[PDB]
Amino acid sequence: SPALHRAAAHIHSSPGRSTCLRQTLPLSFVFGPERSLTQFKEEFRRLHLPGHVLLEDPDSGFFFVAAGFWLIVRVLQDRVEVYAHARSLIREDGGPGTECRHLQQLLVRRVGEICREVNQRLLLQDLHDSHVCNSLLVAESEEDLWRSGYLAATMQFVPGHFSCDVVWGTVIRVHSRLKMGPSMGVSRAIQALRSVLNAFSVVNRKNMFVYQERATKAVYYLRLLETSDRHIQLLVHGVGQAGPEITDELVRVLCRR
Repeated sequence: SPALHRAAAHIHSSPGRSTCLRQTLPLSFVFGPERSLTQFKEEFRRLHLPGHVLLEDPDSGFFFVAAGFWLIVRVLQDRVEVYAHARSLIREDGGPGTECRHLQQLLVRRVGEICREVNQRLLLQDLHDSHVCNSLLVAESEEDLWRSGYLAATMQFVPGHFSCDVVWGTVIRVHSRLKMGPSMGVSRAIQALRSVLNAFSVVNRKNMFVYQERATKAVYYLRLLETSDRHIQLLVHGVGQAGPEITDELVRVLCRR
């Protein structure tokens, strides 16, 4: 720990050195470190890179990279500092220069991904607790707009930053009795889905279902669009690949319906 502190002090005291590359990636904090300090510690102790082992010193909390050149990441309340030291950080002709550049790019990408994952997890937790879908979790459509501290993230991040891609998709051809439901030009599949899953329907997000997994603890969202022949075309957007809880149970329920 004293050696790591001395190395960090030496790196920070020599800006612009060709043998050092220091970058800072601020995260999109929402509730500050009150609910993120444990999350920040977990990310520091878990988020790593292939080809190396990240060891966190219990004395100071600084993370060091070991083979499985020095690279350290500081875990503060609201600031992240990366200190890199090498014999030659600009020698790309077989030296560690190109490797250091690639490592810095990968670290920046990982920091962005970690911030996005933290935002998505916060949005999912808020949706589970309050049954409300935030603007960051899903872009407000025209229909959603017509049907309608933590402000730091909203003021610093545009909508869609915490949005999650469609984890899975499904296409089922509706029968000849579901071309148009009670509404003219609109199938009854939406009405059937609403009747089936009103217990997990988002008030602020129409045709959206949020339900945390019993084991995987994955609360994803559903988007069933009338794509033509008013068939069924649904996309389940979650943090990751959902398990059997949402893979086939919903499909079987809709089939029975």
